[PDB]
Amino acid sequence: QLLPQALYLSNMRKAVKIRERTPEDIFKPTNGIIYHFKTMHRYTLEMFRTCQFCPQFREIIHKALIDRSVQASLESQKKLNWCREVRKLVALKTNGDGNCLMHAACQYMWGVQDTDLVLRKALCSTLKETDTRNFKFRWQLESLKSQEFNWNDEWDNLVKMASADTPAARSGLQYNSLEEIHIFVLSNILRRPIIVISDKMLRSLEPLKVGGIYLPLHWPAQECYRYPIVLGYDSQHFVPLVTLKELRAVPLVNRDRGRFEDLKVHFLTDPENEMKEKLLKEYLIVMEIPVQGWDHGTTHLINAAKLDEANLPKEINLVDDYFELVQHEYKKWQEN
Repeated sequence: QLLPQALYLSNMRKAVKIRERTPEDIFKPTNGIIYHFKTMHRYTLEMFRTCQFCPQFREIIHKALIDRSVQASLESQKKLNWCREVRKLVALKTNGDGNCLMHAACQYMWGVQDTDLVLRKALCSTLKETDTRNFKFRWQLESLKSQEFNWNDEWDNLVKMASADTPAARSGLQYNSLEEIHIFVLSNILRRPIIVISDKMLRSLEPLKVGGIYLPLHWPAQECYRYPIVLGYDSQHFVPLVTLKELRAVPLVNRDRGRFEDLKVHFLTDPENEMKEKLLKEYLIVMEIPVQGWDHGTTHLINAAKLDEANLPKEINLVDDYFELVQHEYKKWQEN
């Protein structure tokens, strides 16, 4: 098996080009507003035609690049790829070092991970230097709409969890674990919605609300990028759920307990709950679709958010270089 375990490996010279172009494409004003990207936040990756090759060989391409443990688990619980009316989303392999939130979000749109930690360091130097009043208010809203048990002190704790350097090594892990309020900020910095596709099946073992839409609510509307970053969270792990290149969209509903349930939208005040439908479309490109309903025979109508088109130029797109790699390796596959 001569196929690399990841995408960015295929051309590490291009991967490094990307890494180098990443903090360059980050805009930095200094007047109390959060940091963000210039152009690269608009990028988006899309996995390639894997069904074009022979099945003896598709396995080789799959097992290397796709997180079969998480793709299975999400699929197996009617949360991944459940809608026959829409294209398939595949989970890519991220380094699960407690910075895999970022490894995924960068993977979703560059092909590289957060290996130089520009994003992690972005998040870390955001919380600190910029005004974070809006962000705290939201966080201490979800927080006492849950738990019930000192919230003033727990904030400075969340930012040092977002430390650039190694914390107390959890399981010998590299970096400290991230959570819901972190995903909100990263949406804002990227000025781009994030949709997490979370595990719902935890029944036997001796209770999180991570999944859902994360919107750039610190930032105003359609001026932002209104095409989602889609991520999968299964165990303790983030994978980019990258679409490919039906029409492309992600469902805004959940097939659970025999009902179409809306996806949670995070950190929302009472006024924004009434805008919630109108808060999307402004921030996504919502479009109704006759999905097959609860069998018997009733096309049930629900909404979904169309995804973005693969727009990385071959100057900074890695998948295209992988694709060449698998082609030549298949060309030998047909020699013998």
